[PDB]
Amino acid sequence: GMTRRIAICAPSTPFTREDSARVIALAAAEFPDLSLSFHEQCFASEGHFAGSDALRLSAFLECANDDAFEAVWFVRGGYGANRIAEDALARLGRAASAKQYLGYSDAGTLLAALYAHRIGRSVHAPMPVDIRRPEGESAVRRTLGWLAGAREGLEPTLGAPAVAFNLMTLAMLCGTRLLPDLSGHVVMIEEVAEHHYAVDRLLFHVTSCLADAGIAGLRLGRVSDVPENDRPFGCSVEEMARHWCHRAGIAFLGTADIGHDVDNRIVPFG
Amino acid sequence: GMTRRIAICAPSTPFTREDSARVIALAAAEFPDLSLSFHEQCFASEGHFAGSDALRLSAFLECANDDAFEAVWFVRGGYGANRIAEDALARLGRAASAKQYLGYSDAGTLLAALYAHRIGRSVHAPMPVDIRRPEGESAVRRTLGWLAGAREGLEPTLGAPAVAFNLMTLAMLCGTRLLPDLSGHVVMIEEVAEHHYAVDRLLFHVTSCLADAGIAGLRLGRVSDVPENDRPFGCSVEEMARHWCHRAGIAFLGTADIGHDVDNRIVPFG
Repeated sequence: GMTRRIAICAPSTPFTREDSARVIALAAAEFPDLSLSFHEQCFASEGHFAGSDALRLSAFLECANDDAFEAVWFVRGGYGANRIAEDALARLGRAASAKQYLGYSDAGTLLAALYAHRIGRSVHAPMPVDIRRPEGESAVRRTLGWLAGAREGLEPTLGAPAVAFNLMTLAMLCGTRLLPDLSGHVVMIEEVAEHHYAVDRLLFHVTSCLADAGIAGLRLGRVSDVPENDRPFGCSVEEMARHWCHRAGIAFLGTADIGHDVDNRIVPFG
Repeated sequence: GMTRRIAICAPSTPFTREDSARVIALAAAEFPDLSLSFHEQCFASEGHFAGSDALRLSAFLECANDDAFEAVWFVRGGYGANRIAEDALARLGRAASAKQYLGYSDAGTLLAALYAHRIGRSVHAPMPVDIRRPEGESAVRRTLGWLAGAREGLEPTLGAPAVAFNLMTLAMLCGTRLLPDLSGHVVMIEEVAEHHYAVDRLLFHVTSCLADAGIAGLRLGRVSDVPENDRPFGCSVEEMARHWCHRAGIAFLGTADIGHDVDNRIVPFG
């Protein structure tokens, strides 16, 4: 019976109304104490982005600073949250520390920035856009269950503090003021739609950058939708990760149950 | 009269013998005092790479360490030099410092590494692979002329020390021990075959990483072969560069006559 209100916004790329209706219906049926509020800005489009940087920033702060909501759930995680994150940090109020923030992929930019300042709770979790996947209700109900108080969706190695990032997003965040101090943390990674040489390039960069950071180690989640018409790279993605972790002196801790897929598990930062 | 001997190797991706014959033929007709030697490794093939990491590294060192050559010219610049650059450094002999090293794109990895350690001279310049372009002789002829002693191929703003990098290569090198101290340098960038959102991501990362480096400023070269079927991004590459430079307090100095094209000018590092 205890109710909970969740705000949804589009820090980068846009959603559609019919798909939000689907998410609302699922929650109504399966999590009747949750209440979802999709900000109108979820549905704005200027092409790539869900409105201008000013509009995306504005909608995020409206959600984040409204104490009517216990969570902000990022609707979609295409490129672009880096254009609001720094400005957002300067304008977050007290309400914003009493919230949790949930999503994955580029939205990880916001997860990182909030965690770097200990604002609320940052949580890697499936997003409303996952409703579009085959069996995507399974992903969306994982996050809704989490918001309703269930813990079954936690990534099973959890129980060393953890962060989870999309590999490209982490590479972008390295060397910036948006990355938290990852010393003593397990860093879990996943990737989608990148060539094997691009995954190698990213691993080289991220492992090089984190070599001196004192992390607990790296876990490799799922690397998927790899283009299929390339010449053989010469080794597997796990071989690449182990190779670069060895060179950097970073412990390879094994795998993680995260990815751009409906089985993506929940990882609260820290 | 005086003969100048140039060794050519393939630090990442391979070349073909027919195309190498075309380069030699052009040099024979126009620069009779140049002597080109293509290492056999240029034509090795292990899927993506011009042979194994060990083979590529051995051929690079054979060229660099050989007294018979005044220069090492990188044959092509697809991904992979990062897998030989660090290991090469500890094995470079006395002769390696008496040479020029010339290439662009991924070969910039080696240009960076050698320049970071003041080994010889690093030069951004057209590569033998440019012969495959329409009017490709004009690119290759620029480098040959430079090797023969001409200076007309110099990028027209040169006369502050400069570097020139592929943007993705530079982004990859940020935070790694391979990047030179770029304090007081003009940094020229170019890019090929990246989405507009990808160029934005790279520019955010590079400017964020160089913000505290005290660079003299950035120059924007050509960004080309951009995917045509994306949604409107919302600003031009010049607007992206100016935006991120302003955020980082980096001087936007103007344009540079560099790019993945036959008009690509020569930029000696320093």
